[PDB]
Amino acid sequence: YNVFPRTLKWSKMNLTYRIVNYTPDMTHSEVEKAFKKAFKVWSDVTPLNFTRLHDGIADIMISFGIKEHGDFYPFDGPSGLLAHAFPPGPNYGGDAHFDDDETWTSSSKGYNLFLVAAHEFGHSLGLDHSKDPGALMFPIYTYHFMLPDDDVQGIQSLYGPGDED
Amino acid sequence: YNVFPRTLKWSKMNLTYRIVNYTPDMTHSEVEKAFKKAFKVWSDVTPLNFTRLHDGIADIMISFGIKEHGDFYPFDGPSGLLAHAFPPGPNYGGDAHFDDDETWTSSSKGYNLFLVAAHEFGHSLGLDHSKDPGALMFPIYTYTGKSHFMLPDDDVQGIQSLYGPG
Ligand SMILES: C[C@]1(CS(=O)(=O)N2CCN(c3ncc(OCc4cccc(C#N)c4)cn3)CC2)NC(=O)NC1=O
Ligand SMILES: C[C@]1(CS(=O)(=O)N2CCN(c3ncc(OCc4cccc(C#N)c4)cn3)CC2)NC(=O)NC1=O
Ligand SMILES: [Ca+2]
Ligand SMILES: [Ca+2]
Ligand SMILES: [Ca+2]
Ligand SMILES: [Ca+2]
Ligand code: NA
Ligand code: NA
Ligand SMILES: [Zn+2]
Ligand SMILES: [Zn+2]
Ligand SMILES: [Zn+2]
Ligand SMILES: [Zn+2]
Repeated sequence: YNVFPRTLKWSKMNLTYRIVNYTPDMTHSEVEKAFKKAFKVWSDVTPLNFTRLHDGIADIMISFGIKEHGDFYPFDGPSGLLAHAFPPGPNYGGDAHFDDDETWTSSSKGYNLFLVAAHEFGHSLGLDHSKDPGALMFPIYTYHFMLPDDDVQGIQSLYGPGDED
Repeated sequence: YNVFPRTLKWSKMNLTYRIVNYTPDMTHSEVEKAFKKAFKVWSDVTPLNFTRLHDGIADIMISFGIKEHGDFYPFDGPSGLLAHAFPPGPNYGGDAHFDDDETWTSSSKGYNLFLVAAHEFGHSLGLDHSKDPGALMFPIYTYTGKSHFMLPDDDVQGIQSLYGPG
């Protein structure tokens, strides 16, 4: 027999993601670079591996959308809600949605897609919010990034450290 | 930091369920009898007790639906996904949804409701799938053709590992 796991997490270390569509604000390359970097934040401190799928069903389906876009968490136009992601699980579990009424950037302007995506993928992997004000998972946006210690401690609690050197 | 915490077992032994609606395929009496029996499988070998509520909120809300039916885990028409249930917890936790594009039966012409429900309630109580090929929680539907169902030992051991014996 098997009882359900203690915590919500992926039962496998090899995870796929798919960029379903793209924002007007950045090139395909810029969007791809930002998400690859944001996944690397987490894979660097765990045994998790992330591979991009161009089509088909991936574990973490990424999309840009506005207002009602197919779930119980409609977006709200510019500012306010920037994005959201669902905890590990089947179907919409793990998926990350970005509000395309925001201006997404690879820089300090608008909202940095990398930074917001890194926070989102924290959710996709099983982290909720932190009370550590320096944490990536501290639910307030601010802008060489290094994953703060609270976030490392949190993610490793779920997946272990993987290779430590 | 915080993780998403998972209620590994119900912290109370007395649980409620509500049959929110009913399949076209069986009488109300047949459906009530199937679910009652499905709960009895688990209460027979633990201290868990199940009470039926007719109105309002219950721990385990039972409903029949098709396609997209309120949780964004849509059903898929005849065959394939037959049903699903949520692990223990508040709100959706414990609830069991049955795809009414399936033919549900008291006997063998379609999917036996009692059998699938017993599996579902295993999930509602905190059991994942077993690798024991004879287990109720082994994820392939089979039908013995026997009037009596005996909960396989693997499932007994599993459920007892959370709630203990009766
Ligand atoms: C519900 C909501 C609202 S939301 O859509 O408004 N939301 C998303 C993005 N989020 C955020 N993103 C990046 C952050 O990094 C902080 C940081 C740490 C260290 C260095 C640097 C640097 N340099 C930055 C922090 N918080 C703010 C909250 N959506 C959701 O997914 N969570 C939610 O709270
Ligand atoms: C995801 C899915 C798919 S599903 O909807 O297709 N699914 C439900 C039902 N399930 C099943 N139900 C009854 C069983 O009893 C076995 C048994 C043992 C001993 C004697 C007799 C006898 N007589 C029977 C076995 N497996 C098969 C898988 N949904 C879900 O809740 N789990 C899932 O795998
Ligand atoms: Ca997913
Ligand atoms: Ca917004
Ligand atoms: Ca419930
Ligand atoms: Ca089906
Ligand atoms: Na935009
Ligand atoms: Na039916
Ligand atoms: Zn969404
Ligand atoms: Zn967040
Ligand atoms: Zn459902
Ligand atoms: Zn199952």
